[PDB]
Amino acid sequence: DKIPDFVVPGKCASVTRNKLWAEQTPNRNMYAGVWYQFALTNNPYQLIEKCVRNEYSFDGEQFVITSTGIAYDGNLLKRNGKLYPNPFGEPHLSIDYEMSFAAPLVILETDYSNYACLYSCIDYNFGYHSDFSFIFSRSANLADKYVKKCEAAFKNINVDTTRFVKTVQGSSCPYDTQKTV
Amino acid sequence: DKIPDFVVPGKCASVTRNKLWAEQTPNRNMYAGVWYQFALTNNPYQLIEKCVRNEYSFDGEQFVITSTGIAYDGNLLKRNGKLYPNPFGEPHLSIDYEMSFAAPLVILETDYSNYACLYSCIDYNFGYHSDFSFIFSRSANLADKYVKKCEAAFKNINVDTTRFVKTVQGSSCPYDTQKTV
Ligand code: NA
Ligand code: NA
Ligand code: NA
Repeated sequence: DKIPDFVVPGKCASVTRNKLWAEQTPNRNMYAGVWYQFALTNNPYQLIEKCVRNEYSFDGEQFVITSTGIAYDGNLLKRNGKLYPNPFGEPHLSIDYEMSFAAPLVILETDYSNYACLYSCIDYNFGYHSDFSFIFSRSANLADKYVKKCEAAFKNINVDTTRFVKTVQGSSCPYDTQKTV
Repeated sequence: DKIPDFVVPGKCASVTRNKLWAEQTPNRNMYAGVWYQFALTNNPYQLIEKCVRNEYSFDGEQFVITSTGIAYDGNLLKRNGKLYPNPFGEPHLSIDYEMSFAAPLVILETDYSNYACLYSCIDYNFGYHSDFSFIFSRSANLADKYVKKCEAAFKNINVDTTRFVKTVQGSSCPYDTQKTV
């Protein structure tokens, strides 16, 4: 196997989900709003290549999401998504998008006002797993102080942080147009 | 570049899904039952290797599912699942399991009493798709005339049917203990 670097030996790491869920739930509300995708690990499901801007609305229990940016063809693209508690009572969320599936999503760490470090992990039946990570920011850019928080977080459950690829963001993005869909 | 049989170049074939909710929809409502996995194509997610027995019960708009059988480690395993309409209102279903994800799913064909042919496909952004196919029976056995039905249905959407592997079923299975969970 020369590929891919999102399939990884062993089973999905233990991340102390109950603890995160206990800490994050009373603040769930401050997770609402706009998050920009600062960086992610290799992801075969992402259709929005650049200017990735995620609009989160909260209904008191689940989130609805509008994701926008420029697709791989250079065109504007909008994808609807949802973020809600596991439908089986596990201490984590499901993130679900159209023309896609639903995956576990854990927030390893967030301050709500600057950054969030996201983790999705799926176990196979042959003793491997594949995971998918994200660094979210409230700005088109993220301070080194915060990038360093997610780095430690991802090192802490042995996600290889060299796997992160920076997302195009900043003044060249049509955020203003993205807002209107 | 050793490539799994279930990762295939190209996009997910188009099934007219709207046509499948017309055909493959029963005269009268089926509220409860059990199917046995007769055969499937290679699947890295399926944790139950042998004796796969799928009991469903209907509530509201989702089938509650209990999957049991023998795991790859030789031990009995039970898995809880849910089946509901795609939440973004795509003309297909989500099949969702505890400790895994929710995948899209279509019933390619069935007669409600003998067999059912099921299909799940998803598109990747790097020019591949993964699909996963199932033949179900209401008993361990299945007449070859129904197997031929599923084969044609799968061949008709360009699934190499030489990918199917028969699942161990029969009196060697501890169905009874499986029933107790
Ligand atoms: Na990845
Ligand atoms: Na923001
Ligand atoms: Na009902």
